[PDB]
Amino acid sequence: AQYEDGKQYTTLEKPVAGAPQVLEFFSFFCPHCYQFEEVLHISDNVKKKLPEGVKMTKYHVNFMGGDLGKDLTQAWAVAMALGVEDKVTVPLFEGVQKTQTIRSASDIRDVFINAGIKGEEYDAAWNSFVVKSLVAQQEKAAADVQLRGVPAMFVNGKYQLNPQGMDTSNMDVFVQQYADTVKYLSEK
Repeated sequence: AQYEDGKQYTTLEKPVAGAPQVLEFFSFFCPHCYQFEEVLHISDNVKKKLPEGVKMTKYHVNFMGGDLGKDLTQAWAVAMALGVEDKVTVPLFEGVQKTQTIRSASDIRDVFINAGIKGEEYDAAWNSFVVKSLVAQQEKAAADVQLRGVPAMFVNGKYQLNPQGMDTSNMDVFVQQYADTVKYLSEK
C-alpha cells in the first residue's frame, strides 16, 4: 500500500473506545513539541485538512519536568477552561525551553497575567473543581493509551501517528505527510 501499519502509523493492540476523534499529547518540557508547535504548526495544519465534523483535542502530560510538569498540566487545564490556549501556548513553551524563566507555579501564572487573564480569574479557575476534572481527563486519556512519549497523536483511539517513518529533509513536506496521514486515518 502507500499507508502501511507500522510505517506512518501503528495500531493499538487494545483500542480505546469513546476516545476523542483527534487526540494530541504534548509537554512544555518536550523539545519536539516545541518544534511541533512553533516551527511546524502541526495541530494547525492537521485541522485544515480534517473532514468537517471533526473535533480536535490537545492534552498536557505529567511525566516530564517533575513537579513543574504537574503544575503545567493544571495550568493547561485552566487554559482549556478559559479558552485561552492560543494566548498562552507560545509563552509557556518559550518560558520553559527558550528563556528559562518558568521555575514555579508563580512563574506559570505570570504568563497568563501578561497574556491578559485577570489574576482573580486565573486563581479562581486554578482552584476550581471544573479544572480538577479537566486535569483528571488529561490523565485518564494518557492512561488509556499507556503514554510514555510525546509528541503523540491518536486517531479514534485506534491509530497512533508515527512521524519517525516520514521524510524530514523538508519541514513543509513532513507536515503535509503528517496531516494527510491524519486525514487518511480519520477516514478509516
